[PDB]
Amino acid sequence: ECIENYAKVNGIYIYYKLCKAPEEKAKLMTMHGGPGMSHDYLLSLRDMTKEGITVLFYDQFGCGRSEEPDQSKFTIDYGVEEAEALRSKLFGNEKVFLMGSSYGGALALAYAVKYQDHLKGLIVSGGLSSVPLTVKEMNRLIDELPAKYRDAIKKYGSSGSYENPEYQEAVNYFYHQHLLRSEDWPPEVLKSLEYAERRNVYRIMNGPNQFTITGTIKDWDITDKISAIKIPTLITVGEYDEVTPNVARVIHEKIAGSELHVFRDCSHLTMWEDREGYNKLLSDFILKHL
Ligand SMILES: CC(C)C[C@H](N)C(=O)O
Repeated sequence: ECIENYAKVNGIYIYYKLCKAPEEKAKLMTMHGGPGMSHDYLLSLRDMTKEGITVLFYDQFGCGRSEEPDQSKFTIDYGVEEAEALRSKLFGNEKVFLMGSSYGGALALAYAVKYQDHLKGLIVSGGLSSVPLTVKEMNRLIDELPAKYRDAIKKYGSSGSYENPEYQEAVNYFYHQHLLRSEDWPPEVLKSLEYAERRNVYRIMNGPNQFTITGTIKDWDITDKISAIKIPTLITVGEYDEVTPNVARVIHEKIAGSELHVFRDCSHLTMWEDREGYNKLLSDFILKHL
């Protein structure tokens, strides 16, 4: 199996899981989303170790098994310096590939903008360069929901009654439509969702749920900076993704030479809805840019 341990980054203990591939061809670092979830739901990407790709997983600050820094450090900027400090501490000067999912994709983009010189490639899945845009698109999806659920979200969401049964029902319907399409949710996914509700990062940085971003990153938007990224980039997004293909398009437009793939019949957690297809696509991309 993989090796698990604690890395002293910026003064705090960060949990990481390094799954080395037999005949290593390259290293892939991963950034889970939320913000405030855990690496757990990205474990399906371990399959790539069979493709000669070593995958590094880690729980970001205040997430999962990792320690929580001062609240003042709950920022994407800190997350970027944490990722770099971890890369440097584990791989030194070796250049690696960086993959990010949702908020992790935003974190990956922020990282690339400042440290692309340390990367060989970039992969963004269900990621975003703009929170406001993501919010606007998610609101559109909410208006496409059945009246019942649409009114429940607006009514209780405006009164801050996220605990309400009717609201919970609307959230569930939305998730099975744009988060993880009607299937059989794996333990890895449930663990990440629970970790988010238990720690404090999600509530402070993100908000109550997936489609309600009232946290501290609500105005975050680096769409005007990502265009500086000049490294091979793979952008993936689900057809029914809660972070719409429109949002993905905005990233694709700014990154020259980047590739955009829209997974049909898939949503946000594409690495579980089409595990084989997802892992194949990423490994294909990685192996062509050594
Ligand atoms: C709403 C966005 C932050 C996306 C999603 N909550 C995630 O980062 O997993």
